[PDB]
Amino acid sequence: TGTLLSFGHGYTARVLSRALAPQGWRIIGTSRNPDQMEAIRASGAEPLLWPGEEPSLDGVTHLLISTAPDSGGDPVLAALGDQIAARAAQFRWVGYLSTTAVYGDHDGAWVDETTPLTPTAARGRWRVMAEQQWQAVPNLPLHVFRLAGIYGPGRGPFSKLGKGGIRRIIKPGQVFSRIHVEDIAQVLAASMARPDPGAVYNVCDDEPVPPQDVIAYAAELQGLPLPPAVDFDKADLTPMARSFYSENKRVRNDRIKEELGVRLKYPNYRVGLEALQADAET
Repeated sequence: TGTLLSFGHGYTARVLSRALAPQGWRIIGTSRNPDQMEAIRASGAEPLLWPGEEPSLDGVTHLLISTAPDSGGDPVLAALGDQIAARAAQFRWVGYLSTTAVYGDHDGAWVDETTPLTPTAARGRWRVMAEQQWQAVPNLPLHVFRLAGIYGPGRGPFSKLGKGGIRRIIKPGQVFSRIHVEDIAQVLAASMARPDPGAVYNVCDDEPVPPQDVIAYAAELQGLPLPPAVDFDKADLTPMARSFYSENKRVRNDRIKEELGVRLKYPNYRVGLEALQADAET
């Protein structure tokens, strides 16, 4: 096993830690929110408050980064880049969690890890910045994971039902990529097991899906009426909300399967949603 330091130990990293801790791993998780120390501890990690005191890198074998970038790029590298670079050779594995927003708009065409990066908004550009900063660190066993839209226990659509104020936004041709948090955990674990310094992996399921179909299926499962639909160009969305419907692509997930040996527990939103509703595994 080893010792993993997890910056911004949140929703995703906690599922990984709950799986690793029983296997003998030592996990250290940071948060900038003092009210999250409890949740981090419960996930099997030693809680650290950061910003604050500098987290120690002594005895750390694995690094995981869940921290979102800002206009300057990656906050972890901004505060600790010098130290991490100097200790590059002591790590066996470093994972940076990125997103699929790096690809930008492809009018629904398929993209893979070799596709050029052309983000169309600030968040996507900041992600590209962050990736590039990490990839520049000499001799770091870096792995980049471009995560699709995350869902899972506590982050599902069934809480969203029954209280009105829900609408299905219809943008013609629009699909979104999704990934179940358990499958992210699988990928991270698999990559830890088969390190490949410099590798980039798309982490998404098998079925790009119109967002309105997910909402519809959740309602169907719950025996509730199909929420009303509104045309995208009539929905009066805030700039942020609108920005999510300004890029359309389909993302290949072959690399995690063929290189890492991962087999998705939830290949699509329908099997994921059925399991979530039951609070079950299947």
